[PDB]
Amino acid sequence: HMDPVSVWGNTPLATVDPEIHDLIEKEKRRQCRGIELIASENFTSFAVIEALGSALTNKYSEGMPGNRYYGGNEYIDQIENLCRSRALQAFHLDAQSWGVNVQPYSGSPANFAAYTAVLNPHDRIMGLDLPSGGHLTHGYYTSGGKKISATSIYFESLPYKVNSTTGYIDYDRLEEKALDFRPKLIICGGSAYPRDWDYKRFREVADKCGALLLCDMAHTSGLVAAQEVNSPFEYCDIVTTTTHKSLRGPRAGMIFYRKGPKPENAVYDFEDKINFAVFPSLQGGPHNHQIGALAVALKQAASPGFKAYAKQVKANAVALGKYLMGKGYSLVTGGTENHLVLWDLRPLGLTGNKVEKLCDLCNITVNKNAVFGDAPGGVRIGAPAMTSRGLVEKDFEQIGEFLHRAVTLTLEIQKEHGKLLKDFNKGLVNNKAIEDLKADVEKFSALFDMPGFLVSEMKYK
Amino acid sequence: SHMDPVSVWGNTPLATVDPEIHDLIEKEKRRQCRGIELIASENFTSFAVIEALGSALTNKYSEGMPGNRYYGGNEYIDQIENLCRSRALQAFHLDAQSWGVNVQPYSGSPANFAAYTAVLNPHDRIMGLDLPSGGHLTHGYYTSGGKKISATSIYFESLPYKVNSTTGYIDYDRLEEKALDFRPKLIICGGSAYPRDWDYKRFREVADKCGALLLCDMAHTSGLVAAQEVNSPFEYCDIVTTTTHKSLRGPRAGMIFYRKGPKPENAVYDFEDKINFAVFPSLQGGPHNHQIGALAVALKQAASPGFKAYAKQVKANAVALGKYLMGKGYSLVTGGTENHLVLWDLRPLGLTGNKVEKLCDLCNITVNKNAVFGDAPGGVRIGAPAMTSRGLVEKDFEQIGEFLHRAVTLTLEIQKEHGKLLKDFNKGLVNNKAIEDLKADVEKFSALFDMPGFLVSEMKYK
Amino acid sequence: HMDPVSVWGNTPLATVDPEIHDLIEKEKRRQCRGIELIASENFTSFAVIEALGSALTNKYSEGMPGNRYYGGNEYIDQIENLCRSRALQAFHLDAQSWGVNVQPYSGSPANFAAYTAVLNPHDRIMGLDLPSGGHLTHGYYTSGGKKISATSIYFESLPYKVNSTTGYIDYDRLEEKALDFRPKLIICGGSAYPRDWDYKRFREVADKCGALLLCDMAHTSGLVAAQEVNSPFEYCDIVTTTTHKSLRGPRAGMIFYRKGPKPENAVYDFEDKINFAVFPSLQGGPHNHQIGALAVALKQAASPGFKAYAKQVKANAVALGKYLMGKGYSLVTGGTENHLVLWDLRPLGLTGNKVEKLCDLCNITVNKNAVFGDAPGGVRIGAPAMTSRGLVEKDFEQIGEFLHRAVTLTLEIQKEHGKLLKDFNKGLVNNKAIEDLKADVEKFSALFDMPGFLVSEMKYK
Amino acid sequence: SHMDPVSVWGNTPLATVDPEIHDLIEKEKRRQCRGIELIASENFTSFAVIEALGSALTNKYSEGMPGNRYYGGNEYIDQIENLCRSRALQAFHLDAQSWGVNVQPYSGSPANFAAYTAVLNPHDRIMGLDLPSGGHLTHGYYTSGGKKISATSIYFESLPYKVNSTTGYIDYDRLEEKALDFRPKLIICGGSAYPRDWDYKRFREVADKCGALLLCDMAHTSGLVAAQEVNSPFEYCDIVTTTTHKSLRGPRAGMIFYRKGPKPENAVYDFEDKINFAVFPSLQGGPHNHQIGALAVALKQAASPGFKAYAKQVKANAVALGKYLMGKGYSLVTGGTENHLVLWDLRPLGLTGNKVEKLCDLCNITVNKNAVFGDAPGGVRIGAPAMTSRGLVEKDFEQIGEFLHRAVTLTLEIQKEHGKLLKDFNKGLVNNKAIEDLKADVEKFSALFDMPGFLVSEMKYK
Repeated sequence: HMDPVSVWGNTPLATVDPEIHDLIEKEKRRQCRGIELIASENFTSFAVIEALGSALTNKYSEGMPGNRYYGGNEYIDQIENLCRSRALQAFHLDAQSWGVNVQPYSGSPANFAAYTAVLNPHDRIMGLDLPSGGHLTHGYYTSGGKKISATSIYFESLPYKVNSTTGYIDYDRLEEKALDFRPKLIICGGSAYPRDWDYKRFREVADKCGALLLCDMAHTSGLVAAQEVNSPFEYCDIVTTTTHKSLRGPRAGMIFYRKGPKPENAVYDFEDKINFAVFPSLQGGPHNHQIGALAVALKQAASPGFKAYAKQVKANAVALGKYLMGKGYSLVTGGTENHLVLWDLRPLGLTGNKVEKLCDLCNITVNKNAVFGDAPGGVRIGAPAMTSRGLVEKDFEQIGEFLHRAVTLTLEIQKEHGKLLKDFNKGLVNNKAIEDLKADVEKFSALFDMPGFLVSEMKYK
Repeated sequence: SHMDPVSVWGNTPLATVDPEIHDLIEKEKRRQCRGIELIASENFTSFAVIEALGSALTNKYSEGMPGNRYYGGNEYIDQIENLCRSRALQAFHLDAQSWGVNVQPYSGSPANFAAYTAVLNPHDRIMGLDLPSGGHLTHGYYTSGGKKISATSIYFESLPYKVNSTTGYIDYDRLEEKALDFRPKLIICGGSAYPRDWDYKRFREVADKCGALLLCDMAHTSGLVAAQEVNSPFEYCDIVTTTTHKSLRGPRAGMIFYRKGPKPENAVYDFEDKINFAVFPSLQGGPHNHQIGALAVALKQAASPGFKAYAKQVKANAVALGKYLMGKGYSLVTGGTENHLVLWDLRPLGLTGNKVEKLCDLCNITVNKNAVFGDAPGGVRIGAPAMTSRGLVEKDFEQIGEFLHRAVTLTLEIQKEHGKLLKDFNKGLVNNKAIEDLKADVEKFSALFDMPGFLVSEMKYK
Repeated sequence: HMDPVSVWGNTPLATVDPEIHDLIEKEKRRQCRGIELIASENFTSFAVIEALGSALTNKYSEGMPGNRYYGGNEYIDQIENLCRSRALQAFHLDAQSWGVNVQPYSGSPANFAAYTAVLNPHDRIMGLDLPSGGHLTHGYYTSGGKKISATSIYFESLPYKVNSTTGYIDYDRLEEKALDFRPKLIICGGSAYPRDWDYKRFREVADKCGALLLCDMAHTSGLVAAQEVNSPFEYCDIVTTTTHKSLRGPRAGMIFYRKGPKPENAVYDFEDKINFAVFPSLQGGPHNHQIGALAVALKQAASPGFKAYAKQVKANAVALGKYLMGKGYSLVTGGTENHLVLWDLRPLGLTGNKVEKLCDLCNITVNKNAVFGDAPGGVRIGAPAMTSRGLVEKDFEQIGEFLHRAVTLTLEIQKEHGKLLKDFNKGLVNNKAIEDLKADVEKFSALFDMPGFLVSEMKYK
Repeated sequence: SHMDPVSVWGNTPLATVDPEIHDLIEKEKRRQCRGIELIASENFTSFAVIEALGSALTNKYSEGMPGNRYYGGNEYIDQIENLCRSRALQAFHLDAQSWGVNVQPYSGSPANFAAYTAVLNPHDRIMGLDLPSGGHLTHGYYTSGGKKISATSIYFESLPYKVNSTTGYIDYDRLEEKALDFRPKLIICGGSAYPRDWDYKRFREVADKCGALLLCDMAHTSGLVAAQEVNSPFEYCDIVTTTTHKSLRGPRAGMIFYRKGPKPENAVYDFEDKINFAVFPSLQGGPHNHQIGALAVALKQAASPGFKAYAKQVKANAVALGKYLMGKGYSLVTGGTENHLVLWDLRPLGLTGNKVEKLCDLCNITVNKNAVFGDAPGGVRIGAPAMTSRGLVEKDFEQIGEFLHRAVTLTLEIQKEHGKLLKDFNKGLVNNKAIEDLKADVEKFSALFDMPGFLVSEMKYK
């Protein structure tokens, strides 16, 4: 006999699957009882979560609004059309000049779909080098020639780099490399670059060598929506993005593309190629709950409160970096123009691994990161998540104080036990000074609110 | 200006933050329970799955996998993913020493493409079931004009195999002959609109004869596989991929199963590391951890005795439906079904699937037009999973058969009165009292059954 | 001190390099003291040899007439232009409808240059299967998927086959495969097919699936020039050829291509692509001595004597095959329409290797060859070379008698020593019956003239 | 009709069978000895080479190689090819245990492409000397507009390296940097218009640093390499390819040298089988055995003491020529030469190579325009091999320098009188008594020297 629908299908998670329910409750507590400084993370709204967890997951709607493969899409079409128009509005795009596809499962599929749309297999691509702050999906191969990224497997990638002494993108070397290599596509945007991007200069390079210009704005898209950084839309042909980082939405991807007349009576040709690449070439039915949740996030992204948030994210990153530099610490480029700071630890004789591990033991989550394109010598620290919990400059200065204490302990351990990781680990065991800072972190962390769920009804307090 | 308080933007419910979207979801909830949903690639998943899907797990970015993450804070995500992996093996009765699984694919299409990336080089040869024969886009597709449509046919070299044009069964002899000529590195089995079970043993003999890897995409039947109601692809295939929302009744997600341990030179399987590396770092970023959580929930449900009875009932409902249709004189491809769907050939009626799909759509009966016998699409594909999840049994699917009978009867009457051109046919859809009577009988029939995933008593629109 | 020009540069070979001179003299004797039945071999004229061995080898002339990269080409241009116009005339082509490039080093580079001209890497190609009588450059991969031919390495090949019971090309299976595989290019022509080609049917297939149609006529080009077989030019877009087989010229290649209006006011687009593929994409400076020698061969190919020769080649192959069949032997397709016969030995319980080896010991040169597309079960026998020495039907009937004797001995050895090759070899050692037939072969062979050199002044007699 | 007797079509000499072609060859023979031939990729080979080239060896089709032929009758072809191979190793002082060679490439361009096919997969990365910097098409070439011109850039992925734009020497630091960025699987050295020796040791350090194979195309200097007059590529390269008709003075043919034996894991080199298989069956058919015979002859000549003195003289002549030009105020790229050629930069004169090439061509002085400093071509390339083969020594090349001096002096005068547009420049070439006087002085100078390959006393046209 089948289970009644009420038994299997309407009973809440806490009863159907206590194991998973309990783990989710623990992850909820982890998220609000520490200091989350991963620049690729945020805390989204309950409203987004409610649309994400909804009956929209049940609808399979291959195709797009007005050109579907089956019926019953009267409401899924409206949700997607709303999501698309809200996406153009969030980034201040004229609909006759820009279109957007909101079906990519995530930012990385969005990139590969864009490539598939406008390139043939083995076409040449250039993107920011991983040690310089770029992303895997912009191309990555090892010194041994092992192709790591699919972008480097199915296309021919060549990375460009930051200047090794200033940490800024070396635009002259960019242009020289693009004239030698002749990429069909240049990617800009990155994961760990602490400055704004000169899209105008990327456009001059792309025109000089004949390339398409794509910006992957996954990391700064929220700042782009609030017009707090340079807009890639002013100079790029295509803009891709993940939607959960500084944009504060669900996990999802978008591809924006130029429409209308080119600046021969020529018109852009991207719309149909982009749509076709997403479906039917790469994806099946879109994840409609993601599209609903995204539409919610894009409306929230259009509000004066979100512009104030993006402003605060920048101000918090600046205040944290100033606090660190005021303690003698070295930031790559000596500051920031966006949501993150990149902390160079080689002046301290430390590696990013050591600091990341010790911070993680105090519930301060950062990530080790390569520096000046040259074990990784730094850590990357992001302001979006904690700003979303309402922290302002004074709070980030206190975060800077916790980081200051954390690196001081990391140096105390390295001096007492050794410079090799095997040595360093010896000092983490039952370290009373780590325990103290972990307590101070948790106390501080628990003084702020938390979007996405009510701290008052969580299982673990 | 100042920042919104967290309570305002971050804790306020959807109905207040975004009434527009809230209202559209409420309307979609009503649409899902006011009609008869017969799309074979759709199901209604559980509220428990949905609760895990809509959770703070969305906030955690955990590039890598348990034990080899790129950053910390992963203590609970690792446990959830490990549980998802172990429950995936349990649900399909797999020995952890012989099988591994990766649960990070965003969906079934990325699961396929990551599997290809793992075991093939660009332009390696692939064979899969032809689309007119019931196959899927991600198994390879190019048009008679030579346009490469599927990315699988863009980055690899595909060649389809077909069903026998008279019996509708997979032509295993032509499959073997094509494979020996083309020499694929990878043969794919599994499909979208095939109404019979698969002879994996025979696929394995072909693969071994031509030196190919053998992958099954069980997206459509994976629920029936978990319940051991259809043949197991795992008995013969190197790799098995799946989507998790169709007959498996889970969230939107994908998995890749791969063999491990000794090959039956003392050589052992080499899939595990290649598969994992292809999913990440090669193709994806951080996994969608809320999907992994929701999938872990669905996989525990799929291991329950109730789910096994559900799978039996899906098959029984599809059989009882096909038998009711053939009792009315209708033609099914292969004359029946061994799985969750029936493929109805309308060409003997002088109809196209489009016309039947449109009139059904107007009575809130959702089917999809579909090519038949590999040869405008001349059929409709009808699936049993979703309505079986609302508790319908054989008698209910016979009444569904009667609604389909009435629907196609009206379709013929319209075609006869107005003509075969769609412009003509449309005329018979306007103020049609017999469509209204069917629409009403459908909605009344539909409202007799429960609905998983949300509470009907709380719906905005009843 | 440098050698005087007279010493190193004008002294004849016999004095500069006695080793090589002596070996060439031995090869000359080998060529006229046996029976040469390799269908891919001929004996060219002394006139061709004189142009081949000439000061034309010294001129490097990259480009083509009227569009060269350096000076001094006043006479090389005239030679090449003459070679091209003589090539169109030899095959009865209108210059407004056909062009030809005569720079390919050989037939195989001619094929790859044609492919490069009209295909992109990994485009699909179909050609006659090697076991069915096709050529390596039409595509070849092993059962294990090892890509053997460059055509199968840089493009995607799929072979079509002869009917396994009739030995004729299976045109229905050809069309079905072309509709499944959708090649961009279909190749016709082959190495060991004993019948004419239905180019009209290949054209219907290519049109139905949208492919270009190329004929590689290397083997029958001489018969094509004499209009003794079907002309590929009537239905193919491109025709390639080697120039030394039945055409009786030097070692070289040619690519013919359609010009002018298509049968949208559309015109063919092959000329510039073909020329560019040959140079600068693939070759350097052409081998001008080859082009001079080829022009000589093409004039000879246009003469009534050459038409009589091509007629005689066919009549000799027919007479030889009739003689063999009259002894109970089995030919694939039961006869021939061209220069060769394909002898099926499986009815005798023999392999082609065994017969080839024993014939080679009697100075009868054939080659083992696969049969009905299914160790190779047959031998391929060609009439061009011995016909060029003036042999007619009665002489080829006597060749058939020598072959009859040779296979009889091969069966006597297989019966006395065993069916395995290790066994069979035991019977070749100091076999008096082989010795006798070798003497009869040589006596017969030495009764006929020899083009290319004067038998009367050769070193070895 | 009947067949022509063998005596008529087959034994009659060319002058009777084809008077047209016979006459054109006689005219080309005269052209070759009535002027000054300064094309660096041309030579005059020996009558012995020509005798072997024009022989019955053309008739033998011998697919495969000695010891592994596809059919019989190969007893003497095998011996000739083995001798050609052993003499190829002897001429370049190679130990048969450390080096093998394949002598079947139809020419140097097929030798290169077969080598690539042997050691690379389609689309593997290759680096070679940029064409404006003195490189060759087969080392990779694509235009600023992105059009892939060389097949090497069509089937593989190429990236050129360049000379230093101010010194004209290979920029080894940028080479290393580009190689570490691009990560080629194959780095090519050797070139067409580079006037200095190559630092193979440095190429080897770069190759080792980036994990590349290292191939030298010594087509231009192979004669000087045989005579140990320039650096040996064999000391540092995995593979060495060459054409055989330039400084080596042989027939038109190609060879591929490859390392064998232990790598300096007890691993050994793996090139031999791959190279052979790439030449045949992969890319070519039967070898051109008359070329192999003629090449065996040239390789015995290249091992003679006279050939070593010839190579010394080529270098001395090119030096004496460049010194004479620079003494007249002219500019050479790098200020001199270490090999067989000089690269004359005409941009300081306000001239293009085209104008100088055309006026020289009108005085029966054959040079070729050529790009310079990697930046209309602003130079001419002048080679010493061919005229050195006619016995010219330093004094003769100084007189050639004087003819070039007079030629470019006239070129400037024409440009000054008529203008810089080629339409203008052409006007000064008509009934020019000073061009005639130079043409006459050139032909008179030219007729003082012998000519290899044929007898001047037998020429149709004296």
